[PDB]
Amino acid sequence: THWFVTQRNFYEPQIITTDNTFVSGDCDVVIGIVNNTVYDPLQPELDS
Amino acid sequence: THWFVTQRNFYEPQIITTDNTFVSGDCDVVIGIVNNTVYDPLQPELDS
Ligand SMILES: *[C@@H]1O[C@H](CO)[C@@H](O[C@@H]2O[C@H](CO)[C@@H](O)[C@H](O)[C@H]2NC(C)=O)[C@H](O)[C@H]1NC(C)=O
Ligand SMILES: *[C@@H]1O[C@H](CO)[C@@H](O[C@@H]2O[C@H](CO)[C@@H](O)[C@H](O)[C@H]2NC(C)=O)[C@H](O)[C@H]1NC(C)=O
Ligand SMILES: *[C@@H]1O[C@H](CO)[C@@H](O)[C@H](O)[C@H]1NC(C)=O
Repeated sequence: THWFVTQRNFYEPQIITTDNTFVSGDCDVVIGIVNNTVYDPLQPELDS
Repeated sequence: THWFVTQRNFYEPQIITTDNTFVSGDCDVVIGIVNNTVYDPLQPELDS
């Protein structure tokens, strides 16, 4: 149901965050791309 | 005109940002240092 990022030698899922991913390009030129949400922890801090 | 940071084996320029850099010392003990401006995306996030 959810998506996580983990290492390739031990199972240790983490929730997707901007600190864990690297952004580049557009959503057209990648085969097999899947859609989900990339979170941002700074928004609650800014709103508070 | 502009200064970028890129990898060594494939030309892919990224905009100079405080996330890509690392701070140490002052501007007197490095030969060939160059004046420029290091941007910061935190200010628009915390202001706008
Ligand atoms: C993104 O998720 C959606 C929903 O599953 C997929 O469907 C398309 O999404 C884009 C933008 O998210 C829309 O512009 C299209 O109209 C959607 N097509 C539909 C609903 O048939 C999409 O495949 C996912 N991936 C991308 C890259 O959009
Ligand atoms: C470019 O960098 C040099 C050295 O970092 C600057 O030279 C110094 O500038 C300060 C004030 O900006 C002065 O107080 C010093 O006397 C200057 N020293 C020398 C040896 O010139 C220079 O001003 C910088 N230029 C710009 C446009 O920022
Ligand atoms: C390269 O050599 C020139 C000599 O004309 C000098 O002015 C310049 O500072 C040198 N650049 C570096 C990075 O040392």
